[PDB]
Amino acid sequence: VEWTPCRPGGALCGKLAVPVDYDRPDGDVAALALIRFPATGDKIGSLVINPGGPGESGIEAALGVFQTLPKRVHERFDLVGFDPRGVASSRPAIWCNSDADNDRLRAEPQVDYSREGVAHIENETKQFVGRCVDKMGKNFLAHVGTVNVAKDLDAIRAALGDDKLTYLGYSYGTRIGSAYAEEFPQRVRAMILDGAVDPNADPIEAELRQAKGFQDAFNNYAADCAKNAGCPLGADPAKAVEVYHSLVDPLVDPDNPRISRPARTKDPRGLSYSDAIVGTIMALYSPNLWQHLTDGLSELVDNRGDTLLALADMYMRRDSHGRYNNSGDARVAINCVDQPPVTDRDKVIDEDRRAREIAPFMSYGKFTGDAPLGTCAFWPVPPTSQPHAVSAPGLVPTVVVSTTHDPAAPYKAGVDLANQLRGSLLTFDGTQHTVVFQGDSCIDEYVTAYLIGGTTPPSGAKC
Repeated sequence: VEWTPCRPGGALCGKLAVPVDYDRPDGDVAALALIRFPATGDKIGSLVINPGGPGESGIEAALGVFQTLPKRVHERFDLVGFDPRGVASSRPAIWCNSDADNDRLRAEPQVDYSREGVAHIENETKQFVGRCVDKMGKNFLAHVGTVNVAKDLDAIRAALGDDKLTYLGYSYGTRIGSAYAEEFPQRVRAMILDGAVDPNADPIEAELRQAKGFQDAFNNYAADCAKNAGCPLGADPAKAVEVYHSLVDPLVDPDNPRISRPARTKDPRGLSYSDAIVGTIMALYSPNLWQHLTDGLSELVDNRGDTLLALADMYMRRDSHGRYNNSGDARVAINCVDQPPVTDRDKVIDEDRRAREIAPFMSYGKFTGDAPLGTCAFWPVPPTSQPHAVSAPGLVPTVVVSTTHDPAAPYKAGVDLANQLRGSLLTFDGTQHTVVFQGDSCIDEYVTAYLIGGTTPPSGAKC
């Protein structure tokens, strides 16, 4: 990789060629984008980070992480972000939906699970898959999966001149981590895994624990808001779910679930039911966003929807010109090859029955007896990984950071990953998804000590 300056730091940029298919070593080729912020002091190596998703840009994440990086880390490490194969600035980039395709889905309330509703959703799904194949070809899609990003990560390690990898992964970046740990355990100098994915989980039970996580975060958000003057969910947090629904339900036509009655916004779209749910979910990733959820709900009281719409736009990555980045398309293409899809209708139907009970804030109306299959049930290329316990006996001690009321990656999944990896579990008491290098000096101190001196937190460490 030959480096060159960028388009906000002392940043350098470059690309790295990797083979699309590691079994056809000089067939089709992909170019991974990389960003590098040079160390200011005595350089141990490169700190490579990944923000998760999947589909989220590691380059953009390095730019954010740069501002909140502790001084000692910035001294001792080159901070490095990369865009995984198929993501953001990497070529070729996964593209399925036009900007108009995405807007058209988001205008639908998406709550009709009658047989006609399910059939409509599954038709939309088939057309999406068709568009992915038409724009990407089956070969590239076959190989965007995590098992191949781990291989790219080793090529990135070498390209950067590091003997052993120093790695921080958030969320899905955790799955990149444990996959790299299994294929290249002798190249791991150090590894922090914040907001963990347990690679051994059943797909459906993990989704239901995730639904429970968001419902618990909602409960926490509502209890907090209940102490505050003018709470749009009312002063009784046991009635918050009902009050929430009195606010979002009218966004759907009560006699015909397929008809949206969007809340008025200054934007021409207005706020559909589905965007109201998505904006709420976005807000529950962090208490930093609870003020916005409160504003957006206050707006709904007046039949207005601007803040919830901007919250959903943040989640979907739609900028102010109506253009989407590719994170949405990429997320799906990657998830669909990372494990066997659930194709059994009865399991999907029963998952829906339970989720309505576990997370009623997310659920509209009553169980109908039907539910749609996920996009992955229709994917034309097969899974290139499968659930299993992480086994990497020779691996250096690692740190798994896990937040007690993390909605997206529940506490217990971090515990289980730490067990499998036989590394240290660092606990953060809070209701947010991830926490490393995001303000908290106690967490950042443990992580700094581990990154430089190799020192792990003691058993039962809390922050």
